Parts: sequence; C-alpha cells; structure tokens
Amino acid sequence: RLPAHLRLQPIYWSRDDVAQWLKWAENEFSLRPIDSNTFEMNGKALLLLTKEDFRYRSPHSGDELYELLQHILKQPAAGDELKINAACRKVQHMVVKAALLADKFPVLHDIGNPKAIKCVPQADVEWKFYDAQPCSDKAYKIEELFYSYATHSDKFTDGVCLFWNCNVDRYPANSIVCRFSAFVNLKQLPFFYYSDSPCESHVPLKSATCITRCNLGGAVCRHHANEYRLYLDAYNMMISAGFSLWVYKQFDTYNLWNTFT
Ligand SMILES: N#Cc1cn([C@@H]2O[C@H](CSCC[C@H](N)C(=O)O)[C@@H](O)[C@H]2O)c2ncnc(N)c12
Ligand SMILES: [Zn+2]
Repeated sequence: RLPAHLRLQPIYWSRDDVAQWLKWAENEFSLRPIDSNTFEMNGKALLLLTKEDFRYRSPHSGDELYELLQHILKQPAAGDELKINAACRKVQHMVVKAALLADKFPVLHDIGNPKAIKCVPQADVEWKFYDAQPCSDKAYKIEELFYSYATHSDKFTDGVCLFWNCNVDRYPANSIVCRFSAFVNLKQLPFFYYSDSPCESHVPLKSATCITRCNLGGAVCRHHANEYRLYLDAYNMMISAGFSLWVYKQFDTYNLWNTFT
C-alpha cells in the first residue's frame, strides 16, 4: 500500500517523511512502538544504512523496516494523476514565465499545444499555437503542423519555442522543453524558483536557488519560503515521475536577479 504522503521515491524523503514512514509501518505491520528520532535523517541518508544498522537502531523492528524499504525501492508507488497534473502546470508556468522575463523573447511558438492555452497569459508576448492534431473547438487559432527538425529547423528562428511534453525528433536551439540525442542543441535546466510577488513577514530558508527580492540579502520572507517549498514538492514530484527539463544554452539565472534592480 501507500500513505499518499510517501508517494515519491525514498531518495526525496525529508527527515519528517522518514518519521511518518516509521509511524505508518508501526500500524500497518503492528510493530512495537518506536521513537520518531530513531532514524533522525532524510531519505537520502536512510538508503546508505546497512541492514545491521537498522537492527542496532531498532532491535525489535530494524530488520522488518529494512526489508519494507527494499520493496518500496523495488516497486515505486504511482503518483496521483491530478497532483502530477497540477505539478506539471506549476513548473511549466514557473519556467516559461522566468524565461520570458530573463531574455524577453518577442514571440513564443507553443508547439504541441492543442487547446490554445497560454501557461503565462500575462507575459506580454506574441503567443503562437501549433499542433499536429488541434482540438476542434480551438483549431481556428491553432496552426495544424507536425514538427520535424529535418523540415522546420529553418523556421521559428525568432523568439523562443515551447515543446512541453511534445516529443519531437530533435528540438531547435531556441527551445523550452519538458519530456518524460534529441537535446543536442539544448542543456539541462537546473532547479530554480523565481518570484516577483511582494514579500510578507506573516525554518529559515537557506538556498541559492530561491531567486526572490528578499533573498538578495539572504533573508527569505515567510511568504516566499512557503512558496519555495511548495514549488520544490511539485518539482520533485515531477522529476520522480520521469520528467526532465531542457532549455536553450544561453539561459542564465543572473538575468532573473537583474529583474530586481
Ligand atoms: N510526435 C509528436 C507530436 C505530438 N504533438 C502534439 O503534442 C501534444 C502532446 S500532449 C499535450 C502537450 C501540451 N504542450 C501540454 O503542455 O499539455 C498533443 O496534442 C500532440 O498532438 C505534436 N504537435 C506538433 N508536432 C509534432 N511533431 C507533435
Ligand atoms: Zn520575499
């Protein structure tokens, strides 16, 4: 089974997630009561312990807890589709909005979008929609096109191209890509969080990937710390599901920091 708050792979587990795992296994298997701090570590460290270490920490259930973890590793749980759907929209909005602010593309070519929906409606950019099979109710504002690099590598050179879960043979250089040799023109997109929303004072967040105005001095406000952690869960939930993010090579996070001056 699964408790719906341990659905990600154990490598993504936090210290509190491990405590929930011990408490969940205490009732699911009628194990003897065990203190939460018996395994005071994150999931990334719990995977480095030996089975002998489990017995030393928990003489009554250490061997049972170890074998339970192995089956979790051998058979990863499936994430909820709606939560994965929400995670994909949140990451898509974050990445595209940041890219448009960083490099100020005059036009966006959304390739693979059959519903003519902008993920960044306030972007102030010419939004173009392309799809091989446009929806009937949106085809009037969608160009019917099947993208192939051998056919269109000389097209859509202006602005940026968006291939969000649009698996094509090879992406052009000016691309923003999510996918579940084709990325030779691109680079991997590292994790980051960007927010231009106002700060509000009502655990201190230490991270160089929190691109917020309050983090210029290292003091992330409560509002952006909570939004950062909610986004990180969505990012991890999407990476755990087998999605990878790729971007044009000149993408630079320092362009996002310059938006605060
Ligand atoms: N292979 C391939 C191709 C598949 N698509 C379209 O991309 C979509 C993938 S599902 C929706 C993805 C959307 N960007 C979203 O963010 O939800 C479908 O509508 C499919 O018809 C294509 N379109 C243009 N040229 C192609 N070469 C393909
Ligand atoms: Zn802030």
